[PDB]
Amino acid sequence: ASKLRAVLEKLKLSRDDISTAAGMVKGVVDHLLLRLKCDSAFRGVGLLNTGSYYEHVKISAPNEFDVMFKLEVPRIQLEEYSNTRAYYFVKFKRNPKENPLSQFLEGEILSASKMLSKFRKIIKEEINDIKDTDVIMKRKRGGSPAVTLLISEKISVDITLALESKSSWPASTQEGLRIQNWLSAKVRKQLRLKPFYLVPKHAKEGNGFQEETWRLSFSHIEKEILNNHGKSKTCCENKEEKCCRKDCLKLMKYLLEQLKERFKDKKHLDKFSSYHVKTAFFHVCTQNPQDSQWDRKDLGLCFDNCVTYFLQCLRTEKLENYFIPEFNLFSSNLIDKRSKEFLTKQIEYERNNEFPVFDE
Ligand SMILES: Nc1ncnc2c1ncn2[C@@H]1O[C@H](COP(=O)(O)OP(=O)(O)OP(=O)(O)O)[C@@H](O)[C@H]1O
Ligand SMILES: Nc1ccc(-c2cc(Cl)c(Cl)c3[nH]c4c(c23)CN(C(=O)CO)CC4)cn1
Ligand SMILES: [Mg+2]
Ligand SMILES: [Mg+2]
Ligand SMILES: [Zn+2]
Repeated sequence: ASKLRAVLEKLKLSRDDISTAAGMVKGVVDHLLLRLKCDSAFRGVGLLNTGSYYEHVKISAPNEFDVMFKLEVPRIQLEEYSNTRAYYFVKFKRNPKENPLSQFLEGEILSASKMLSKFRKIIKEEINDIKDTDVIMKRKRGGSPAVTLLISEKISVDITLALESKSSWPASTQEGLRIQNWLSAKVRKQLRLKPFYLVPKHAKEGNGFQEETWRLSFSHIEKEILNNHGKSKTCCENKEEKCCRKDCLKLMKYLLEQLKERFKDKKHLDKFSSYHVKTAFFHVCTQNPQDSQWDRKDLGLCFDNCVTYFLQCLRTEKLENYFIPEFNLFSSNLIDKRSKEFLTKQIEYERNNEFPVFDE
């Protein structure tokens, strides 16, 4: 309770850090957008800010930003890849007008690897010409859909090409976004009338990938739900309606980062990400729909509700994608049994002992 409040104070971002960091990102992102808008393929490219900074749940330091460079793609037709629910081939319908994206077609299929390789090539050419800002491209590992840049040896930015489709959401999402009892059926209907996005992350095929495939993304809806998160339309707009939803997500994020640090010696928790705690947090919001279940004075119990549900996901080896229910973030194809059992034991110990990982 009071220990958690002190943790949240420590996690607060400094306004001086926010300002200098955003300015460095803006300088790079703006320069990259200008160049890309000169290419015919990436002509109508547009900025879409996503991830924890723009959801206001980034913790500790503003040193990681996520942006999508969305491309409006009309007349788009999807073909699910091998029942994976999240990965798709992209096609166009009947060539009614000739395409800007025709150079990336492998037959009738729009190749994600071709589009991403050219996107990456342009950004690489551009970063070694920026206004005396030190910018370096990093390719981690894990098949990220992003081009990752390090600015001033300090600030990471993920730049993700994303196709924008204004069509109805794919059938695999029909039972997802279960917000009806929390944010209302009205809101769910309005949200599902919004575009969805496809990012160039490929389905796995042995040692390699299906290099034409794309993956569904609802990162923009995640931001909208986090920034408009109450049952009451005035949640967090006045002194009588201060909930602790965002504080709970922040604490979950910090719990995971701290444990990943304490297990750096064998990198046992390497496969776990903040997106796992984010997804579990959205499910707890569905389970606890009332703002009164997130009262600021109940921070300790609400965080406990969050921790217990995440443990249950670990122990049952099931964490459903909030938008695609049959996509299991915790399947053995993605995270091994040993890793999940390991994190369960640690979170179990931390909970039973009032989170010593949070002591100063
Ligand atoms: N496994 C995934 N499935 C679907 N979307 C993902 C996945 N991993 C990341 N994302 C999307 O990418 C965005 C940026 O991811 P990132 O790893 O930067 O985490 P984040 O939410 O920004 O939190 P933080 O950066 O503070 O760890 C996420 O908000 C999420 O929308
Ligand atoms: N700006 C954005 C937003 C959404 C996505 C993204 C989308 C989908 Cl669908 C999946 Cl499966 C994704 N996996 C990862 C990302 C991602 C992005 N990513 C990181 O941000 C690491 O910090 C790597 C891991 C990408 N960039
Ligand atoms: Mg991020
Ligand atoms: Mg990121
Ligand atoms: Zn609120």
